Amino acid sequence: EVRTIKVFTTVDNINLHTQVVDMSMTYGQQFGPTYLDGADVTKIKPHNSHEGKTFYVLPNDDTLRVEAFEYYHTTDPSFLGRYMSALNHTKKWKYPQVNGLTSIKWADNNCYLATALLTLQQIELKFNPPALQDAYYRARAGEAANFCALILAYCNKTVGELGDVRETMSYLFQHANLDSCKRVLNVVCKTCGQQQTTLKGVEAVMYMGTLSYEQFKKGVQIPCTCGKQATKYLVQQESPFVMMSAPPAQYELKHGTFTCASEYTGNYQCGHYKHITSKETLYCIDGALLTKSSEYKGPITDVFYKENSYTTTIK
Ligand SMILES: [Zn+2]
Repeated sequence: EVRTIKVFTTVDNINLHTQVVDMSMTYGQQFGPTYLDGADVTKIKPHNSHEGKTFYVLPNDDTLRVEAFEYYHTTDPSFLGRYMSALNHTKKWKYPQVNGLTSIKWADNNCYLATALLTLQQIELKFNPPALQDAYYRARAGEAANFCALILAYCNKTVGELGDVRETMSYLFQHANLDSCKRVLNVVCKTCGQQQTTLKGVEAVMYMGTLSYEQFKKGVQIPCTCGKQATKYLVQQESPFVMMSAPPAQYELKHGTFTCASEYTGNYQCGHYKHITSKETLYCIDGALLTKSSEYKGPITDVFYKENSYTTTIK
């Protein structure tokens, strides 16, 4: 018009698209929903200080659609808006270093995110979407705002919502390279005989029902269709870690027998997670808080163990 500035739009913050905007019009009148480092500027008109800056927009043509899928590995139409909305909050959280790991100072029911982030830094895992690769690298260095906002977006959780650690890891593992992970199980009924099953990928590293990896190797009792109880035991395992999960229950963690774990106090509606890690002693990381002990007992819901290759001796 009488008057313009130059700005750049983007969906990945790497590839930029030159634009000239009229300063008498809102960004939304010109681009649609528009964001400046997480802040929604759809209803704002351009300012002088905006010249030369980068704005996120939604994918609304073939070029941006391809750029967004290549970077994020999703075509959910609401993804970028949910990422930007979370980022406006996570960029204000604090990310203290606790016993050498990036944690999160408690805010907005984010305890489940803190213990997931602490867990990731203790297990061997590589992400596939460039967005997660780039953000996780930054989080390890201590600037985890983009990583947490992406976790929230991928998991369809909003800031303030209470999440579940097992479900959060399941979403993150879907976006990780676990192709070389393999699990063989055997289920034995005294009436119906035995049945072997093989699992791959995410399903090879996650089990729901018991926290103890040793008990899983000895055998755990599960329902059979004939009405009896059958025994399920681990036959073979190829993976760099395993995750055992169960509904929260009093459980004793022994120094040196596990990598890390999550503890949950509360009920179906509200609660609080803490993280326990086994190093030179047992450390309990609770957001920005840190305590130590030689023994630990509490309502544990997930335990992670190191692994490489295991073969049963059970015949
Ligand atoms: Zn049976």
